[PDB]
Amino acid sequence: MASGIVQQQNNLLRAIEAQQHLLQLTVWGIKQLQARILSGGWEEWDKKIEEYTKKIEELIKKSQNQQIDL
Amino acid sequence: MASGIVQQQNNLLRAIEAQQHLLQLTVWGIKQLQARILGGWEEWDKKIEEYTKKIEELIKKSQNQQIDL
Amino acid sequence: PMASGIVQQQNNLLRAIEAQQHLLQLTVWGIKQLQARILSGGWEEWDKKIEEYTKKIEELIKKSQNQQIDL
Repeated sequence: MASGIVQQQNNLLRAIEAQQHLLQLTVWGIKQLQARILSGGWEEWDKKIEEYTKKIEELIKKSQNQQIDL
Repeated sequence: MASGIVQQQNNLLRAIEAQQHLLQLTVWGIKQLQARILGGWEEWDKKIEEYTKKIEELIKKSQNQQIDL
Repeated sequence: PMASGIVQQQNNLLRAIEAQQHLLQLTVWGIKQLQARILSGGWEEWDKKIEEYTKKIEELIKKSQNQQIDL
């Protein structure tokens, strides 16, 4: 039971990690399309993207560190 | 250590919350680019809202139960 | 801290991840639709990598489902 729960936590984190890598790709796609515009809130959007990207990366790192905190 | 397992459940949830914020930022980005146009987009709005409502419900459920732990 | 409580919540986290995955696939649809308007380069490789990780997380989701049943 205890090992199964831990194993499930490990599985969930990996799904989250894979979700994030999948998020990184979607962000690239939007920024690539936005770069075509030569002629509106993107500068604030850019900062929020950087904001939550870092926050997620820390939470993933924190989750990884928790695996050895027993 | 069952003090870490509760903590790890909290960590995953927070990561999920933050990834939901990032997802919503991507939705805004798509809608911005889409607004520069002029099928699908009306239905796309409906399904974006639908699953956003579904995620927000599951997060609330997970948050409350995180406290019961 | 009942073990059934953690297991219960792990089910929700999994359901949340599954729902967020469906939301993400809806965003991929939106991007590809806008990208299709380009007639002028990363996008062929972008498709390959969206494809690669979509399958990868789906494996992890399926693996999480079968673990959830073993709990």
